Amino acid sequence: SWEVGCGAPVPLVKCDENSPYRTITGDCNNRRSPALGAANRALARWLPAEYEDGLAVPFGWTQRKTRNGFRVPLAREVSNKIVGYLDEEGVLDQNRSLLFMQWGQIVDHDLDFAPETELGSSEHSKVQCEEYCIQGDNCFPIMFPKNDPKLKTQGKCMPFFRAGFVCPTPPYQSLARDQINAVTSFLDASLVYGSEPSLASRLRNLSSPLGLMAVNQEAWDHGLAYPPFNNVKPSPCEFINTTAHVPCFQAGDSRASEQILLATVHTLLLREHNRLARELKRLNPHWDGEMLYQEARKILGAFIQIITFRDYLPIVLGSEMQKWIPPYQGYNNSVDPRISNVFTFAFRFGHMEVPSTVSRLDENYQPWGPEAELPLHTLFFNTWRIIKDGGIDPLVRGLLAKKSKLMNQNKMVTSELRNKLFQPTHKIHGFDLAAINLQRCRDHGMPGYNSWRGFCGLSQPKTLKGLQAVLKNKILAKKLLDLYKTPDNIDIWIGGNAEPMVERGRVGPLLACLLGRQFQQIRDGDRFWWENPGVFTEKQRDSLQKVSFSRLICDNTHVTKVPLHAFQANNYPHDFVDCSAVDKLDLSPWASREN
Ligand code: HEM
Ligand SMILES: *[C@@H]1O[C@H](CO)[C@@H](O[C@@H]2O[C@H](CO)[C@@H](O)[C@H](O)[C@H]2NC(C)=O)[C@H](O)[C@H]1NC(C)=O
Ligand SMILES: *[C@@H]1O[C@H](CO)[C@@H](O)[C@H](O)[C@H]1NC(C)=O
Ligand SMILES: *[C@@H]1O[C@H](CO)[C@@H](O)[C@H](O)[C@H]1NC(C)=O
Ligand SMILES: *[C@@H]1O[C@H](CO)[C@@H](O)[C@H](O)[C@H]1NC(C)=O
Ligand SMILES: O=N[O-]
Ligand SMILES: [Ca+2]
Ligand code: NA
Ligand code: NA
Repeated sequence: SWEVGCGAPVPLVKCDENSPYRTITGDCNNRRSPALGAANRALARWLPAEYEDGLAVPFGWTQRKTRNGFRVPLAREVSNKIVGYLDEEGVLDQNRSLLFMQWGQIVDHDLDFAPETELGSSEHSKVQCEEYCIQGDNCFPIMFPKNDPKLKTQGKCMPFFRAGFVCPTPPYQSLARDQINAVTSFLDASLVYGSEPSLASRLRNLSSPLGLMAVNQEAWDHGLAYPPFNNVKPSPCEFINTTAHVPCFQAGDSRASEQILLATVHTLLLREHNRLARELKRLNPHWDGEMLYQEARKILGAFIQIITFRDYLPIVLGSEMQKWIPPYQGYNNSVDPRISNVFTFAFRFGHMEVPSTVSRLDENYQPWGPEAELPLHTLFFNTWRIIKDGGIDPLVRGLLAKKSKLMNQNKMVTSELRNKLFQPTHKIHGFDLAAINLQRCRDHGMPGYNSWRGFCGLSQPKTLKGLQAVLKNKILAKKLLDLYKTPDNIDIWIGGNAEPMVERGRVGPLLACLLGRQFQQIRDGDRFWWENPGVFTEKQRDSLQKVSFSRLICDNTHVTKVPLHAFQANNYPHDFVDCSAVDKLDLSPWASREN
């Protein structure tokens, strides 16, 4: 590094070296370096940051500053020319359920968050950014190109605030700026429990010694729990329907209500903790609240790791799974567990897997009611459609029986995200997630497409003809090179996602390498990885081996018809069985005769 020891929140970290449980922060996982993978630290840099000043200024900031002798294109122009499409017909993934998309977003939220600069206080600064489109300090607005329809309806820009960074802010260091990871790098259910002590405590039911998570007191789903409401104002979930007045959920991760299927899977996970905490209390009436909370927590962390490494990563990485994530050979304390800055963009492949609609299905997997299918844009920050329109069950059936979107070089990101995104504090369904992704690549100082190709041992196309061959597409390579005059300048998010998918996978060679390395490291560099000797007993592991998403549904909803392989495209009733035919988590090996 340029100057080490610039980590302000490094201290106040006590390591009980015999504790059988993870910290909330992720401190004390690595014994020799105890901050490694802990929250509220710098994202790791796999390659030096690239900024137009070599330190923090993002490419695209200064009109008269080139990248490699060319102007970088406007993020929104890249979005309009390359990313957008009109026809949703034929865009669905014939072999991935909608759950495939949704598990991706859940795993992402466990691993990484780079919060926008902390400028919540009411200020003319928001006005200078949103109203006047003035680029300065944290405001780095997404300017509309000529002939952008949004010019006619929304003004000259979309507001965009720079990501927060480590080390004091105005006293910025002379090392290049590093954005923060606000959650734990470990795959540890931090999205359920939180990554900070305050929130972890607020989420818990301390009113009784049962090791329960707090549940909603104002609303229930046929006797099953909802998460508590976030009772701080203003609330974006209230803002999208001021008649319903249904706030956002409060969970371990601040983004839990961003869309209704994310809030859905959070509700399943919360329910599973309290189900585990109740069953643990029955098997061990002696155990106190703290031990019931910790033991349920450790079980839920192991469930998330198994679904992710056994069911999810193999059908993302396809042929490349074995090359980057070979069979576990145990905990390696030399491995860096930190999430990389580049991974936070590589894992944004899910955005091209989001389809244009969400469905509510009844017990026969037929349309639930007469508004059963809803445009996705109406479901950002939407809790009221869960609380007041049928609970979780209909949305869970949609997750099983509907398909993910397939990424397509011609049809990359649905207009529901590309033109109609709602951002809290922006009060309009008018934002562009693709343009935001590209602006954020530049904000975070990302090296370009060919730097990452090099990193991954892959060819670095220099010509139109070279880029055609790597993308296997003539027209997409021409459109990219018309905006970015050299492949060296292509932003990693659009470059990575433009590559044709590997055999049996859903990402191309570059993303398979960036994702594969990151997931290898979070497994190998985790002292509390479930399969690491000593973390669980052998008998605990033979039990954990039989977890499944279908089982999580069976145990936490009144859905009684599930598929055996919940990530593949499943149709009702042919691919569906009764819950009785799905393996159970045998909790008999957590029976502690402790006398
Ligand atoms: C309807 C579904 C989804 C919505 C509405 C959504 C929305 C967003 C938004 C608004 C951001 C922040 C953009 C920024 O300011 O830079 C974001 C970031 C991100 N999204 Fe998505 N997304 C969705 C699905 C997914 C999926 C399916 C995945 C993965 C499979 C994913 C992975 C990510 C990641 C990794 C980030 C960066 C998180 C970080 O800060 O470290 N998203 N998403
Ligand atoms: C705001 O949410 C309300 C409250 O759920 C929605 O209305 C319910 O929805 C329809 C009427 O449009 C009926 O099926 C229910 O009987 C309504 N209940 C109440 C209290 O009115 C309303 O549609 C939502 N509005 C918007 C603009 O999203
Ligand atoms: C906490 O647990 C008690 C006893 O089980 C229950 O009655 C109460 O509603 C719970 N509180 C919250 C906020 O979840
Ligand atoms: C542990 O990780 C280091 C880091 O590069 C690696 O070189 C080494 O071979 C690994 N050893 C074991 C036994 O896992
Ligand atoms: C569908 O995907 C699964 C993995 O989820 C795979 O084993 C199966 O062969 C695929 N089926 C088809 C028809 O492509
Ligand atoms: O999940 N996005 O805020
Ligand atoms: Ca985590
Ligand atoms: Na809090
Ligand atoms: Na969000």
